Amino acid sequence: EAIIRIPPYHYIHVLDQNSNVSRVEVGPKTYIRQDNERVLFAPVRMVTVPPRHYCIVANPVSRDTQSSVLFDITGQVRLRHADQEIRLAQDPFPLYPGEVLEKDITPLQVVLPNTALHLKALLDFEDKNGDKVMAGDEWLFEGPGTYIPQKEVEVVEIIQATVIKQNQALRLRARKECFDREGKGRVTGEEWLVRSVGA
Amino acid sequence: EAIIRIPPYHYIHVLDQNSNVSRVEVGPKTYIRQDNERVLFAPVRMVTVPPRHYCIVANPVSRDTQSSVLFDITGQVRLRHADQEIRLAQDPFPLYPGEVLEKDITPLQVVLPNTALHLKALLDFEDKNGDKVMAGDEWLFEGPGTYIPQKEVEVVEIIQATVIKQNQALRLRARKECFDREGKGRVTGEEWLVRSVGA
Amino acid sequence: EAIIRIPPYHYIHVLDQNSNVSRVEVGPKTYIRQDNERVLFAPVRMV
Repeated sequence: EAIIRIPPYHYIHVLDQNSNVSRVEVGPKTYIRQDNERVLFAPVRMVTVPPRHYCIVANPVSRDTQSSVLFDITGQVRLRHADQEIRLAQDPFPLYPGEVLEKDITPLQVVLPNTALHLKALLDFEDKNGDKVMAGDEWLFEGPGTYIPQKEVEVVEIIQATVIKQNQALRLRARKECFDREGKGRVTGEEWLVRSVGA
Repeated sequence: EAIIRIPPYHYIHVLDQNSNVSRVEVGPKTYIRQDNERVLFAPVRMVTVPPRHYCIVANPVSRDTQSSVLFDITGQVRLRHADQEIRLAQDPFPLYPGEVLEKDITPLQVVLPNTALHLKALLDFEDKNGDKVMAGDEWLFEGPGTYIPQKEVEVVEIIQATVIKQNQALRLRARKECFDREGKGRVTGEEWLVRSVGA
Repeated sequence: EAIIRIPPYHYIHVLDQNSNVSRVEVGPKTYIRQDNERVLFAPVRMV
Protein backbone atom coordinates (compact mmCIF):
# COMPACT_ATOMS: atom_id res chain seq x y z
CA GLU A 1 0.00 0.00 0.00
CA ALA A 2 1.25 3.46 -0.96
CA ILE A 3 -0.41 5.02 2.13
CA ILE A 4 1.48 4.42 5.38
CA ARG A 5 -0.02 4.77 8.85
CA ILE A 6 2.55 6.24 11.24
CA PRO A 7 1.39 6.91 14.83
CA PRO A 8 2.61 10.12 16.52
CA TYR A 9 5.68 8.63 18.22
CA HIS A 10 6.67 6.03 15.61
CA TYR A 11 8.95 6.09 12.59
CA ILE A 12 10.09 3.91 9.68
CA HIS A 13 12.87 3.81 7.09
CA VAL A 14 12.44 4.67 3.41
CA LEU A 15 14.92 3.84 0.65
CA ASP A 16 15.25 6.12 -2.37
CA GLN A 17 15.44 3.44 -5.06
CA ASN A 18 17.08 6.02 -7.36
CA SER A 19 19.96 7.14 -5.10
CA ASN A 20 20.19 4.40 -2.39
CA VAL A 21 19.53 7.05 0.29
CA SER A 22 17.88 5.45 3.30
CA ARG A 23 16.26 7.97 5.59
CA VAL A 24 14.00 7.75 8.62
CA GLU A 25 10.52 9.27 8.41
CA VAL A 26 8.88 9.94 11.78
CA GLY A 27 5.24 10.72 12.50
CA PRO A 28 2.83 12.23 13.04
CA LYS A 29 1.79 12.13 9.37
CA THR A 30 -0.22 9.87 7.06
CA TYR A 31 2.62 9.48 4.64
CA ILE A 32 2.58 8.58 0.95
CA ARG A 33 5.28 6.56 -0.79
CA GLN A 34 6.32 6.41 -4.41
CA ASP A 35 9.02 4.03 -5.55
CA ASN A 36 11.57 6.58 -4.41
CA GLU A 37 10.50 6.31 -0.75
CA ARG A 38 10.16 2.52 -0.54
CA VAL A 39 9.22 1.44 2.99
CA LEU A 40 11.58 -1.00 4.71
CA PHE A 41 9.89 -2.11 7.95
CA ALA A 42 6.78 -1.58 10.06
CA PRO A 43 5.71 1.45 12.14
CA VAL A 44 6.30 -0.79 15.19
CA ARG A 45 6.56 0.90 18.59
CA MET A 46 10.22 2.01 18.52
CA VAL A 47 10.35 1.89 22.30
CA THR A 48 11.82 4.79 24.29
CA VAL A 49 13.97 4.91 27.44
CA PRO A 50 12.57 5.34 30.98
CA PRO A 51 14.30 7.77 33.37
CA ARG A 52 17.60 6.68 34.93
CA HIS A 53 17.97 3.97 32.28
CA TYR A 54 20.41 3.56 29.41
CA CYS A 55 20.71 1.93 26.00
CA ILE A 56 23.64 1.01 23.75
CA VAL A 57 23.07 1.87 20.09
CA ALA A 58 25.56 0.42 17.62
CA ASN A 59 26.94 2.53 14.75
CA PRO A 60 25.48 5.83 15.99
CA VAL A 61 24.89 8.97 13.97
CA SER A 62 27.58 11.63 13.91
CA ARG A 63 26.48 14.86 15.58
CA ASP A 64 27.69 18.40 14.93
CA THR A 65 28.48 21.11 17.49
CA GLN A 66 24.75 21.70 18.03
CA SER A 67 24.26 17.91 18.31
CA SER A 68 22.53 17.86 14.93
CA VAL A 69 22.18 14.56 13.07
CA LEU A 70 24.45 15.00 10.05
CA PHE A 71 23.77 13.85 6.49
CA ASP A 72 26.07 13.17 3.56
CA ILE A 73 26.20 14.92 0.19
CA THR A 74 23.85 12.30 -1.27
CA GLY A 75 21.55 12.77 1.74
CA GLN A 76 22.47 9.59 3.61
CA VAL A 77 22.86 10.00 7.37
CA ARG A 78 26.39 10.33 8.76
CA LEU A 79 27.01 7.28 10.94
CA ARG A 80 29.79 6.22 13.31
CA HIS A 81 30.37 2.70 12.01
CA ALA A 82 33.35 2.19 14.33
CA ASP A 83 31.67 3.39 17.52
CA GLN A 84 28.66 2.93 19.79
CA GLU A 85 26.59 5.40 21.79
CA ILE A 86 25.14 5.39 25.30
CA ARG A 87 21.65 6.92 25.27
CA LEU A 88 20.31 8.06 28.65
CA ALA A 89 16.79 9.26 29.49
CA GLN A 90 15.43 11.25 26.54
CA ASP A 91 12.68 11.37 23.89
CA PRO A 92 11.69 8.36 21.74
CA PHE A 93 14.87 8.89 19.72
CA PRO A 94 14.75 8.03 16.00
CA LEU A 95 16.73 5.03 14.79
CA TYR A 96 18.49 6.36 11.70
CA PRO A 97 19.57 3.91 8.97
CA GLY A 98 22.47 1.74 10.07
CA GLU A 99 21.78 2.63 13.70
CA VAL A 100 21.02 -0.77 15.25
CA LEU A 101 20.14 -1.11 18.93
CA GLU A 102 23.20 -2.99 20.18
CA LYS A 103 21.80 -3.65 23.67
CA ASP A 104 18.09 -3.28 24.40
CA ILE A 105 16.36 -1.30 27.17
CA THR A 106 17.69 -2.18 30.62
CA PRO A 107 17.74 -0.83 34.18
CA LEU A 108 20.70 1.19 35.40
CA GLN A 109 23.57 -0.13 37.57
CA VAL A 110 23.26 0.90 41.24
CA VAL A 111 25.81 -0.27 43.82
CA LEU A 112 25.08 -1.22 47.44
CA PRO A 113 26.79 0.82 50.20
CA ASN A 114 29.24 -2.01 51.04
CA THR A 115 30.09 -3.14 47.51
CA ALA A 116 32.21 -1.91 44.61
CA LEU A 117 32.59 -2.39 40.87
CA HIS A 118 35.73 -3.63 39.10
CA LEU A 119 35.76 -1.03 36.34
CA LYS A 120 38.27 -2.11 33.69
CA ALA A 121 38.86 0.02 30.61
CA LEU A 122 38.57 -2.07 27.46
CA LEU A 123 39.90 0.55 25.01
CA ASP A 124 42.08 3.63 25.43
CA PHE A 125 40.03 6.70 26.35
CA GLU A 126 40.08 9.80 28.53
CA ASP A 127 37.89 10.23 31.60
CA LYS A 128 35.84 13.33 32.39
CA ASN A 129 38.50 14.71 34.74
CA GLY A 130 41.00 13.96 31.97
CA ASP A 131 44.33 12.77 33.36
CA LYS A 132 45.13 9.47 31.57
CA VAL A 133 43.81 5.93 31.10
CA MET A 134 45.60 2.95 29.53
CA ALA A 135 43.90 0.48 27.20
CA GLY A 136 43.59 -1.97 30.09
CA ASP A 137 43.58 -0.03 33.36
CA GLU A 138 41.53 -1.27 36.30
CA TRP A 139 40.00 0.89 39.02
CA LEU A 140 37.29 0.45 41.64
CA PHE A 141 33.93 2.19 41.47
CA GLU A 142 33.25 2.95 45.14
CA GLY A 143 30.30 2.38 47.45
CA PRO A 144 26.87 3.98 47.65
CA GLY A 145 26.09 5.68 44.36
CA THR A 146 25.43 4.91 40.71
CA TYR A 147 27.83 4.58 37.78
CA ILE A 148 27.12 5.81 34.26
CA PRO A 149 27.63 2.71 32.08
CA GLN A 150 30.05 3.64 29.31
CA LYS A 151 31.13 1.76 26.19
CA GLU A 152 34.86 2.11 26.91
CA VAL A 153 34.59 0.52 30.37
CA GLU A 154 33.44 -2.91 31.54
CA VAL A 155 32.32 -4.17 34.95
CA VAL A 156 34.51 -7.24 35.46
CA GLU A 157 32.85 -8.13 38.75
CA ILE A 158 30.91 -6.91 41.76
CA ILE A 159 33.04 -6.98 44.91
CA GLN A 160 31.30 -7.14 48.28
CA ALA A 161 33.39 -5.58 51.04
CA THR A 162 34.54 -8.28 53.45
CA VAL A 163 33.55 -7.70 57.06
CA ILE A 164 36.52 -7.75 59.43
CA LYS A 165 35.50 -8.12 63.05
CA GLN A 166 37.78 -7.06 65.87
CA ASN A 167 40.44 -9.66 66.72
CA GLN A 168 40.37 -10.64 63.04
CA ALA A 169 42.39 -9.75 59.96
CA LEU A 170 42.39 -10.28 56.21
CA ARG A 171 45.13 -12.02 54.22
CA LEU A 172 45.53 -10.07 50.98
CA ARG A 173 47.51 -11.45 48.04
CA ALA A 174 48.53 -9.00 45.33
CA ARG A 175 48.03 -10.22 41.77
CA LYS A 176 50.42 -7.59 40.36
CA GLU A 177 53.18 -5.26 41.49
CA CYS A 178 51.44 -2.38 43.21
CA PHE A 179 51.02 -0.42 46.44
CA ASP A 180 48.66 -0.93 49.38
CA ARG A 181 46.43 1.19 51.61
CA GLU A 182 49.26 2.21 53.94
CA GLY A 183 51.85 2.77 51.20
CA LYS A 184 53.97 -0.39 51.27
CA GLY A 185 55.06 -1.67 47.87
CA ARG A 186 53.65 -5.16 47.26
CA VAL A 187 55.15 -7.47 44.65
CA THR A 188 53.11 -10.11 42.84
CA GLY A 189 52.02 -12.95 45.11
CA GLU A 190 53.39 -11.35 48.30
CA GLU A 191 50.69 -11.99 50.89
CA TRP A 192 50.28 -9.34 53.57
CA LEU A 193 47.76 -8.81 56.36
CA VAL A 194 45.32 -5.98 57.08
CA ARG A 195 43.99 -5.63 60.63
CA SER A 196 41.57 -2.72 60.14
CA VAL A 197 38.17 -3.43 61.70
CA GLY A 198 34.97 -2.74 59.79
CA ALA A 199 34.15 -3.65 56.18
CA GLU B 1 -21.46 2.53 13.18
CA ALA B 2 -20.70 6.21 12.57
CA ILE B 3 -22.78 7.24 15.62
CA ILE B 4 -21.04 6.67 18.96
CA ARG B 5 -22.80 6.51 22.32
CA ILE B 6 -20.65 8.15 25.00
CA PRO B 7 -22.13 8.34 28.53
CA PRO B 8 -21.54 11.54 30.52
CA TYR B 9 -18.39 10.40 32.35
CA HIS B 10 -16.85 8.20 29.65
CA TYR B 11 -14.41 8.84 26.82
CA ILE B 12 -12.76 7.10 23.86
CA HIS B 13 -9.83 7.63 21.50
CA VAL B 14 -10.14 8.71 17.86
CA LEU B 15 -7.38 8.48 15.26
CA ASP B 16 -7.21 11.02 12.43
CA GLN B 17 -6.43 8.62 9.59
CA ASN B 18 -5.06 11.60 7.61
CA SER B 19 -2.55 12.95 10.16
CA ASN B 20 -2.08 10.07 12.68
CA VAL B 21 -3.31 12.36 15.48
CA SER B 22 -4.89 10.29 18.23
CA ARG B 23 -7.03 12.35 20.56
CA VAL B 24 -9.43 11.54 23.39
CA GLU B 25 -13.08 12.54 23.02
CA VAL B 26 -15.02 12.69 26.29
CA GLY B 27 -18.77 12.86 26.77
CA PRO B 28 -21.42 13.94 27.23
CA LYS B 29 -22.18 13.99 23.49
CA THR B 30 -23.66 11.65 20.88
CA TYR B 31 -20.64 11.88 18.67
CA ILE B 32 -20.31 11.29 14.93
CA ARG B 33 -17.22 9.84 13.27
CA GLN B 34 -15.93 10.14 9.74
CA ASP B 35 -12.82 8.29 8.65
CA ASN B 36 -10.78 11.10 10.16
CA GLU B 37 -12.03 10.37 13.70
CA ARG B 38 -11.80 6.57 13.61
CA VAL B 39 -12.79 5.07 16.97
CA LEU B 40 -10.20 2.89 18.70
CA PHE B 41 -11.91 1.27 21.71
CA ALA B 42 -15.19 1.16 23.60
CA PRO B 43 -16.86 3.82 25.80
CA VAL B 44 -16.13 1.45 28.72
CA ARG B 45 -16.36 2.88 32.25
CA MET B 46 -12.91 4.52 32.53
CA VAL B 47 -13.01 4.12 36.29
CA THR B 48 -12.15 7.03 38.59
CA VAL B 49 -10.25 7.22 41.90
CA PRO B 50 -11.93 7.15 45.34
CA PRO B 51 -10.76 9.60 48.03
CA ARG B 52 -7.45 8.89 49.75
CA HIS B 53 -6.48 6.49 46.95
CA TYR B 54 -3.83 6.69 44.26
CA CYS B 55 -3.05 5.40 40.78
CA ILE B 56 0.12 5.11 38.71
CA VAL B 57 -0.33 6.17 35.08
CA ALA B 58 2.51 5.32 32.71
CA ASN B 59 3.73 7.83 30.11
CA PRO B 60 1.71 10.76 31.47
CA VAL B 61 0.77 13.93 29.64
CA SER B 62 3.02 16.96 29.97
CA ARG B 63 1.33 19.85 31.77
CA ASP B 64 2.01 23.57 31.47
CA THR B 65 2.20 26.15 34.27
CA GLN B 66 -1.60 26.13 34.55
CA SER B 67 -1.51 22.30 34.53
CA SER B 68 -2.99 22.27 31.03
CA VAL B 69 -2.70 19.11 28.92
CA LEU B 70 -0.33 20.13 26.13
CA PHE B 71 -0.59 19.19 22.46
CA ASP B 72 1.98 19.09 19.67
CA ILE B 73 2.05 21.12 16.45
CA THR B 74 0.23 18.30 14.64
CA GLY B 75 -2.30 18.18 17.48
CA GLN B 76 -1.03 15.03 19.19
CA VAL B 77 -0.96 15.18 22.99
CA ARG B 78 2.39 15.92 24.66
CA LEU B 79 3.32 12.83 26.67
CA ARG B 80 6.08 12.01 29.17
CA HIS B 81 7.27 8.73 27.67
CA ALA B 82 10.14 8.49 30.17
CA ASP B 83 8.09 9.16 33.30
CA GLN B 84 5.04 8.08 35.29
CA GLU B 85 2.49 10.03 37.29
CA ILE B 86 0.82 9.53 40.67
CA ARG B 87 -2.85 10.51 40.48
CA LEU B 88 -4.57 11.17 43.82
CA ALA B 89 -8.28 11.76 44.46
CA GLN B 90 -9.73 13.76 41.56
CA ASP B 91 -12.28 13.68 38.72
CA PRO B 92 -12.66 10.74 36.30
CA PHE B 93 -9.47 11.90 34.57
CA PRO B 94 -9.21 11.34 30.80
CA LEU B 95 -6.71 8.77 29.54
CA TYR B 96 -4.99 10.59 26.69
CA PRO B 97 -3.37 8.56 23.89
CA GLY B 98 -0.24 6.77 25.06
CA GLU B 99 -1.30 7.25 28.68
CA VAL B 100 -1.63 3.66 29.92
CA LEU B 101 -2.68 2.90 33.50
CA GLU B 102 0.54 1.39 34.84
CA LYS B 103 -0.96 0.25 38.16
CA ASP B 104 -4.72 0.00 38.62
CA ILE B 105 -6.92 1.47 41.38
CA THR B 106 -5.70 0.52 44.85
CA PRO B 107 -6.10 1.57 48.49
CA LEU B 108 -3.57 3.90 50.07
CA GLN B 109 -0.68 2.86 52.37
CA VAL B 110 -1.38 3.52 56.06
CA VAL B 111 1.14 2.54 58.74
CA LEU B 112 0.33 1.20 62.22
CA PRO B 113 1.52 3.24 65.24
CA ASN B 114 4.31 0.75 66.07
CA THR B 115 5.56 0.05 62.54
CA ALA B 116 7.65 1.81 59.91
CA LEU B 117 8.34 1.70 56.18
CA HIS B 118 11.75 1.09 54.59
CA LEU B 119 11.56 3.88 52.02
CA LYS B 120 14.37 3.41 49.50
CA ALA B 121 14.83 5.84 46.64
CA LEU B 122 15.08 4.00 43.33
CA LEU B 123 16.14 6.97 41.19
CA ASP B 124 17.78 10.29 41.99
CA PHE B 125 15.24 12.95 42.96
CA GLU B 126 14.66 15.83 45.35
CA ASP B 127 12.23 15.68 48.27
CA LYS B 128 9.68 18.36 49.11
CA ASN B 129 11.93 19.93 51.75
CA GLY B 130 14.69 19.79 49.13
CA ASP B 131 18.07 19.00 50.69
CA LYS B 132 19.49 16.02 48.75
CA VAL B 133 18.77 12.36 47.93
CA MET B 134 21.09 9.82 46.30
CA ALA B 135 19.95 7.32 43.67
CA GLY B 136 19.83 4.63 46.35
CA ASP B 137 19.31 6.27 49.74
CA GLU B 138 17.29 4.51 52.42
CA TRP B 139 15.26 6.19 55.15
CA LEU B 140 12.49 5.14 57.51
CA PHE B 141 8.92 6.37 57.21
CA GLU B 142 7.89 6.71 60.86
CA GLY B 143 4.92 5.53 62.89
CA PRO B 144 1.28 6.58 62.93
CA GLY B 145 0.46 8.40 59.72
CA THR B 146 0.17 7.84 55.99
CA TYR B 147 2.78 8.11 53.23
CA ILE B 148 2.12 9.51 49.77
CA PRO B 149 3.25 6.70 47.42
CA GLN B 150 5.67 8.21 44.91
CA LYS B 151 7.23 6.76 41.77
CA GLU B 152 10.81 7.61 42.79
CA VAL B 153 10.56 5.72 46.10
CA GLU B 154 9.87 2.08 46.93
CA VAL B 155 8.75 0.39 50.15
CA VAL B 156 11.34 -2.35 50.61
CA GLU B 157 9.63 -3.74 53.70
CA ILE B 158 7.32 -3.08 56.62
CA ILE B 159 9.23 -3.09 59.92
CA GLN B 160 7.31 -3.77 63.12
CA ALA B 161 8.95 -2.15 66.14
CA THR B 162 10.34 -4.83 68.43
CA VAL B 163 9.04 -4.70 71.99
CA ILE B 164 11.82 -4.51 74.57
CA LYS B 165 10.63 -5.32 78.07
CA GLN B 166 12.53 -4.16 81.13
CA ASN B 167 15.50 -6.40 81.99
CA GLN B 168 15.82 -7.07 78.26
CA ALA B 169 17.89 -5.65 75.42
CA LEU B 170 18.21 -5.86 71.64
CA ARG B 171 21.31 -7.01 69.76
CA LEU B 172 21.62 -4.77 66.70
CA ARG B 173 23.98 -5.59 63.84
CA ALA B 174 24.78 -2.80 61.39
CA ARG B 175 24.71 -3.79 57.72
CA LYS B 176 26.75 -0.73 56.69
CA GLU B 177 29.05 1.89 58.20
CA CYS B 178 26.77 4.33 59.98
CA PHE B 179 25.85 5.93 63.30
CA ASP B 180 23.40 4.84 66.00
CA ARG B 181 20.72 6.41 68.19
CA GLU B 182 23.21 7.65 70.80
CA GLY B 183 25.86 8.81 68.31
CA LYS B 184 28.43 6.00 68.33
CA GLY B 185 29.92 5.18 64.94
CA ARG B 186 29.11 1.59 63.98
CA VAL B 187 31.12 -0.25 61.33
CA THR B 188 29.64 -3.02 59.20
CA GLY B 189 28.85 -6.16 61.17
CA GLU B 190 29.74 -4.64 64.56
CA GLU B 191 27.01 -5.89 66.87
CA TRP B 192 26.02 -3.55 69.70
CA LEU B 193 23.27 -3.63 72.32
CA VAL B 194 20.38 -1.26 73.05
CA ARG B 195 18.78 -1.41 76.50
CA SER B 196 15.98 1.15 76.02
CA VAL B 197 12.63 -0.19 77.26
CA GLY B 198 9.50 0.18 75.16
CA ALA B 199 9.07 -0.56 71.44
CA GLU C 1 -7.41 3.25 -4.06
CA ALA C 2 -6.38 6.25 -1.94
CA ILE C 3 -3.80 7.34 -4.55
CA ILE C 4 -5.31 9.06 -7.60
CA ARG C 5 -3.55 9.49 -10.94
CA ILE C 6 -4.43 12.87 -12.45
CA PRO C 7 -2.73 13.78 -15.76
CA PRO C 8 -1.56 17.38 -16.23
CA TYR C 9 -4.70 18.69 -17.95
CA HIS C 10 -7.33 16.58 -16.18
CA TYR C 11 -9.41 17.06 -13.05
CA ILE C 12 -11.94 15.25 -10.85
CA HIS C 13 -14.46 16.06 -8.12
CA VAL C 14 -13.99 15.28 -4.43
CA LEU C 15 -16.74 15.32 -1.81
CA ASP C 16 -15.94 16.24 1.79
CA GLN C 17 -18.00 13.56 3.52
CA ASN C 18 -17.96 15.73 6.67
CA SER C 19 -19.31 19.00 5.21
CA ASN C 20 -20.86 17.98 1.84
CA VAL C 21 -18.46 20.35 0.05
CA SER C 22 -17.81 19.12 -3.47
CA ARG C 23 -14.76 20.69 -5.04
CA VAL C 24 -12.79 20.10 -8.23
CA GLU C 25 -9.16 19.03 -7.95
CA VAL C 26 -7.10 19.58 -11.11
CA GLY C 27 -3.69 18.17 -11.95
CA PRO C 28 -0.81 17.98 -12.26
CA LYS C 29 -0.45 16.13 -8.94
CA THR C 30 -0.49 12.54 -7.69
CA TYR C 31 -3.21 13.22 -5.21
CA ILE C 32 -4.11 11.39 -2.01
CA ARG C 33 -7.65 11.00 -0.69
CA GLN C 34 -8.95 10.40 2.80
CA ASP C 35 -12.64 9.95 3.44
CA ASN C 36 -12.97 13.72 3.44
CA GLU C 37 -11.91 14.01 -0.22
CA ARG C 38 -13.92 11.09 -1.63
CA VAL C 39 -13.47 10.83 -5.40
CA LEU C 40 -16.63 11.02 -7.51
CA PHE C 41 -15.63 10.19 -11.11
CA ALA C 42 -12.64 9.35 -13.28
CA PRO C 43 -9.73 11.57 -14.43
CA VAL C 44 -11.24 11.23 -17.93
CA ARG C 45 -10.05 13.69 -20.60
CA MET C 46 -12.27 16.70 -19.77
CA VAL C 47 -12.05 17.87 -23.36
